[PDB]
Parts: sequence; C-alpha cells; structure tokens
Amino acid sequence: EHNPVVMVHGMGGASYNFASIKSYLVTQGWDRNQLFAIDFIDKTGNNRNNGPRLSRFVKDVLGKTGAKKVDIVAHSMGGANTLYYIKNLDGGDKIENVVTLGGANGLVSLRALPGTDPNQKILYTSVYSSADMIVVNSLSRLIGARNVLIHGVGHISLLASSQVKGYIKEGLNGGGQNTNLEHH
Repeated sequence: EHNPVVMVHGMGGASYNFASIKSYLVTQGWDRNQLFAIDFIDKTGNNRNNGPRLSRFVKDVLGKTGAKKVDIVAHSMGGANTLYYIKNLDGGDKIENVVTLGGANGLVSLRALPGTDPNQKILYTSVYSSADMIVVNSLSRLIGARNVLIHGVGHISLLASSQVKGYIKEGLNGGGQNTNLEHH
C-alpha cells in the first residue's frame, strides 16, 4: 500500500500546481483522496514560515490517515522547505520517499538527509532539468541521493512532464536512494 503523499509547492505556487501529477498518479493506482497538497501563505517560500506550516500539515495527515509515514513530492522552494522540516524541525521520522522537482535543495543541505528513524532512512530522487533557468542544477543535486538529469523541460513544465511523472512513480515506489549512512 502507498503512503499518503504530501505535495509541496514552490515560491509563488499553489496546491493546484499538482493537478497534473495528481491525475497521473491516479492513472497509476494511487488513490486521489490520499494525495494531500498544501497551500503556503508566504509568497517567497521562506522556511521560517513554510517549515512549521508543513510540519503541522504532515502531523495532521498522519493523525487522520493513521499511516506511519508520508511520502513527499516537492517543487522548487518546496524542496528546501521539506529539507528544512527534516533537518531543523520534526520531519525526520515522518517521511519515507522524497521526490524533488527542480528543488532548491542546497539552501538547506548539500546531502540527502537520512532522518531520525534508524528503521527506515529517507530515500531521495532529485529530478532536475538542464533547461531550468530558475533553480540551477547544482542547487538541486543532493550528495547521496538518486540525482536524475533531464533536458528540455522548463522549471514550471516540470509539473506536467511525462518523464518527470515516470520518475515520481519510481520514487514513490521506493526507487530513490540515500547512501549517507554508508561509509564513503
């Protein structure tokens, strides 16, 4: 069974940015009512506002579903907000699979953070495009993650791309990586 999916938009974004990805995941057997897309208030995506809002949102999802973990699909600054939640707040034991799309990940960590539950490390798929003019690829790459480079897809187009959707499915089914508990 799939974990609930918490979808995390970027700066200037909205929950409905995930309309295309939600519809795709339903065609692949996710339940539409188990896809939970947050709406942030802060138009810039600042972690000090978005991090705690995401924490409250995830705690609520776990409480009502009874699931042990959520999965994350995050776009742009949403990737930083997710990593901030894991690193600096209480997200480290609440998340299993993370997929970021053009994530501004290196604002918070250069490395894929395994979290705080020794029973299950957080797995990452960081998808980024060489055509992205808004978030440079070096900011999206995460040491120890599965780092996935595509071409031609613009920053906002990441939300509708068929390649991206295929990688989201892989990641939400456990196809991310995190080698940071291993020795070099």
